[PDB]
Amino acid sequence: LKHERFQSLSFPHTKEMMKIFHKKFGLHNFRTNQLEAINAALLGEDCFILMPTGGGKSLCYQLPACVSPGVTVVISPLRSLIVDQVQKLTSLDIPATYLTGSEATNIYLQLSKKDPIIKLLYVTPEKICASNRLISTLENLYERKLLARFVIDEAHMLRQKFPSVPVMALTATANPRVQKDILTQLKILRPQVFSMSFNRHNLKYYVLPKKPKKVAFDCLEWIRKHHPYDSGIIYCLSRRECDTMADTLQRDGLAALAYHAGLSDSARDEVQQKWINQDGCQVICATIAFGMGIDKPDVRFVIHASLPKSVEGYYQESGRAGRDGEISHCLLFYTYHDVTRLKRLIMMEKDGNHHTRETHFNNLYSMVHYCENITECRRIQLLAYFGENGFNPDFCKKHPDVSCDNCCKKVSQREEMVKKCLGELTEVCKSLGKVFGVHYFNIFNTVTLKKLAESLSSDPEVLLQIDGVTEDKLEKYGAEVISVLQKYSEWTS
Ligand SMILES: Nc1ncnc2c1ncn2[C@@H]1O[C@H](COP(=O)(O)OP(=O)(O)O)[C@@H](O)[C@H]1O
Ligand SMILES: [Ca+2]
Ligand SMILES: [Ca+2]
Ligand SMILES: [Mg+2]
Ligand SMILES: [Mg+2]
Ligand SMILES: [Zn+2]
Repeated sequence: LKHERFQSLSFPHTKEMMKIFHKKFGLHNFRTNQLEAINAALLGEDCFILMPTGGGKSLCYQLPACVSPGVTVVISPLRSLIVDQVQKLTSLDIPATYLTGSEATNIYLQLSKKDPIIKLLYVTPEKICASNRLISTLENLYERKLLARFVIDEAHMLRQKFPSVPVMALTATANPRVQKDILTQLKILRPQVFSMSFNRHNLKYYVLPKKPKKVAFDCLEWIRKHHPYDSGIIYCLSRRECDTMADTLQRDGLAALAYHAGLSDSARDEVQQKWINQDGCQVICATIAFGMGIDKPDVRFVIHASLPKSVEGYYQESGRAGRDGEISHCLLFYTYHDVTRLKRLIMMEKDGNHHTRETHFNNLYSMVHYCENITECRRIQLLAYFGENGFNPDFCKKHPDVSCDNCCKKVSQREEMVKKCLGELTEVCKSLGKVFGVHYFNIFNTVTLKKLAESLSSDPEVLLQIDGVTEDKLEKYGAEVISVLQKYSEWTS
């Protein structure tokens, strides 16, 4: 009943909320739970949002941040999230900045002005639990009624100084024990809880037989056939496996780079920037901690070249594929020889007891159960592991384009022009990204670029009807994008 009122478009804030949604974000339709969480936030409620990767958590706090006077402070332990969101917001001409760790002094000075201007201020938990200058800046905003909200983006002491400021916590963790632990911490606030299925609608799950001395050649062949020009990740069990996987792909002309703790800080920074920008690196061959630290929205494939340690690890590692919502593939190469490799690592782990080993073995038991279960829908298997009941077993049958492997068991001239145009528009976004200091997908994302190419239009009134196209973006990037589209005028209709 409280949640049905959160579906209303008749609040005092609705007109401004919808104006900013359409004109500043360039959007047209809300996704599951977005309108409800946004309305609860603008009504002053504390919120807890449980939403999988790709669901659209960012808009849940960024759109209320734009509507409200003053500053929304966003706490996040993920540096990749902070950099991505500040680039995204800056590209949209939404004032935003971060404090993670002289440049801080300029931010504190701007926040103290009559008009702080900054709408979203991103900070790390370490920065907000140590910087006394940040605390007094927040005190100054609070006294002028310009401290709008505290957000924790990926929620996996401060309420005493600012008790009237609402809190919004968001998480993509499917672990129900972690979800309940976060809710326990927020319980005194009596937050509105918005939950939904953790099913990743756009991911295709596969489990393939692994040849222990030939998996690199199978990766190379699959990538050339399905995603020759798209980014991907190959997760490996060890640093040496990363290096041999990258070596093998490099010897065959595929731009692959190993990404792990063995690299120097200089080499890590170079591999990260080449892969994020599609600049001389198509695939990163990574250990789990390293692959989970980079936030690219258009990862078209995640391949697990060896067995993951747990289903929770598998879901969260494969799950970062396709944050843009476009179809992506999640291939797990399975051999029981990798179970033995993992058991040896478990037995040799330093400071390990029968309990830590038992925990690791129990995690391995469930991962192998998924690999050996060749009948039940893989979407159902993943959600059953996390205790999510009520998932439609017919999902893969209803959407065969994203069917898991267990449920599985012509080009026109105008479309050729659409593909050529899309290629030129992506190249334009890469050159614009260098000029504006953002990654190409923060000039225009995958879906916006795909729809711009499909239109083949150079009319701003048509282009402004596409999701993600905004008047502020056409003022900054429009001459370049429209110059490309103009060349396709014979094919528009
Ligand atoms: N209502 C919407 N309509 C269209 N695109 C949207 C909408 N909400 C979010 N998006 C886009 O979907 C993508 C994924 O959103 P994001 O906030 O990164 O998801 P999450 O943080 O939940 O993984 C982004 O490119 C974002 O701009
Ligand atoms: Ca958004
Ligand atoms: Ca289920
Ligand atoms: Mg996010
Ligand atoms: Mg409350
Ligand atoms: Zn299925």
